[PDB]
Amino acid sequence: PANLLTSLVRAHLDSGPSTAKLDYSKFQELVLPKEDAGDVQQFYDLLSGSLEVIRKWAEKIPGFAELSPADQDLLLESAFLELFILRLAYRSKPGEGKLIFCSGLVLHRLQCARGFGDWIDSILAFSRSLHSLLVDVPAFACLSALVLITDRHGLQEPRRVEELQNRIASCLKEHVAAVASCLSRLLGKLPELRTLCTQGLQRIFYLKLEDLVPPPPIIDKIFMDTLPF
Repeated sequence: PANLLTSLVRAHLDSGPSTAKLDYSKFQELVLPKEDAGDVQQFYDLLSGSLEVIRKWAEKIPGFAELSPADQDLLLESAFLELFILRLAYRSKPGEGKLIFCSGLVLHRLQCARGFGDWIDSILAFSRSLHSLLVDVPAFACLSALVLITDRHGLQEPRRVEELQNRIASCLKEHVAAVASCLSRLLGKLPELRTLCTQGLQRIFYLKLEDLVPPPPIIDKIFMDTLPF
């Protein structure tokens, strides 16, 4: 409620690194000298490292594991990119151009530019926007989940998904009160995140075109399954 809020916060905090487990051993703000294979492999590796994490996170959202297994998979697949972006934007420090990934790895914007292309700048723009509204951890823990638990084409039980969504929206609304002016400002971030998911699909397309390094099968599936055509 309640305990829902608590369960949500706990799932969120368990899915990321501790401030103590941040890894700076590879961080370099200075880069010497377009995409090569090393950049493309790291792009896919960073994407890949979120998917087991985001899957273990979702399993801990109360109600999620009692959606049908096919609806679990569809929701995870459809939201992966958005969740990767949102959690990265929240985690990172755009004032310093610092990306912090869910493994604890810290990289500088220009260590990532080659692999990600312009998308990483747009992610950084979203991150500074997200930071300006100072979303506290409980609110974020709800928002995150609402990105996952939302209508998608092909759901077997769209109403049960809608029920769990309303439960989470309800939980969020209250928390914001306990602390929809600044709520609808919050929810205003979700459409922008969609637009960022698109830029991500555009980047994967370009790299599949380029074909230096192939995408790993499960990223490829997400790409193929999320093309609505």
